[PDB]
Amino acid sequence: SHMSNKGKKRRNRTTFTSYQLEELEKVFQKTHYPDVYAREQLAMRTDLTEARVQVWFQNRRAKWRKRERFGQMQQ
Repeated sequence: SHMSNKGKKRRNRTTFTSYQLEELEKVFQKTHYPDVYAREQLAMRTDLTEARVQVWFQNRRAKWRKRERFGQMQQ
């Protein structure tokens, strides 16, 4: 991430929707690592493929890596 993502996407604003981000976050907060079977179960429920489950969790854990400890409302 260094002055990246300059390719302006006209195809769809948000790749995900409200219900998809519900299911994705619920799996993420119970376990930051979904196994091969948990990938498939999450995929059929969210209407996404395993490839889209890869992109979400790898990007999401990247932000999660920076332990900030900024305040009492989620460190």
